[PDB]
Amino acid sequence: SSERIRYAKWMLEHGFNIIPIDPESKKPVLKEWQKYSHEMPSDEEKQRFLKMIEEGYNYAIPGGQKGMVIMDFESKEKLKAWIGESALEELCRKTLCTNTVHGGIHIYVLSNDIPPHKINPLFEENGKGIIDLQSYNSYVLGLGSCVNHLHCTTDKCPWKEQNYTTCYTLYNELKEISKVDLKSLLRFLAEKGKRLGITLSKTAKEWLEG
Ligand SMILES: [Mn+2]
Ligand SMILES: [Zn+2]
Ligand SMILES: [Zn+2]
Repeated sequence: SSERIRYAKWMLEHGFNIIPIDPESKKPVLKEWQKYSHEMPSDEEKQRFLKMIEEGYNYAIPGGQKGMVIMDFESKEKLKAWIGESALEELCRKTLCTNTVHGGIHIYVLSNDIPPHKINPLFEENGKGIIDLQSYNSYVLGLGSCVNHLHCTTDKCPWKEQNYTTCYTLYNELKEISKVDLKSLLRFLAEKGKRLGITLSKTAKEWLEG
């Protein structure tokens, strides 16, 4: 059928919880969706959630689940120039990467080490963050979800007020979310970025440096 339901079913298939997004509020159908970073949904909530998504609701994936966290980069092209095409391909070869509706890229990973606390932005370029880590108490829109930008009027908006719809798509190939040595990955981003003026944030270094 649609890619939206295929991928929603795919995340479930792999033991990850998803939550439908209300088309109007643009927020999860349930106020306390955070509980899904730690438990499933009953078989009479899952069914309900899948019908809504089939009907056309977008859906989100709570972070933190089974050590799963999403590295949320504001710009794919920026990341390509930062760590290089080879490194980006390598990463999106071992784990799941998706294109966001605003031109960014989500790299999903499994990490024993999850910042016990919220630490963002991880990296900054011009006193402005360029990547956030989505873990417990946050979520990302999943593959197949689409957003019409007609109602976006701020600056975080590339498609400000445009009658234009984009969707979360695969960077390249579908891959199971896999393990990565997170601190090592962040060390890598740091070494690649200092020559480009891309640096670790304050809290970020603190955590990293232990
Ligand atoms: Mn984001
Ligand atoms: Zn938009
Ligand atoms: Zn599989």
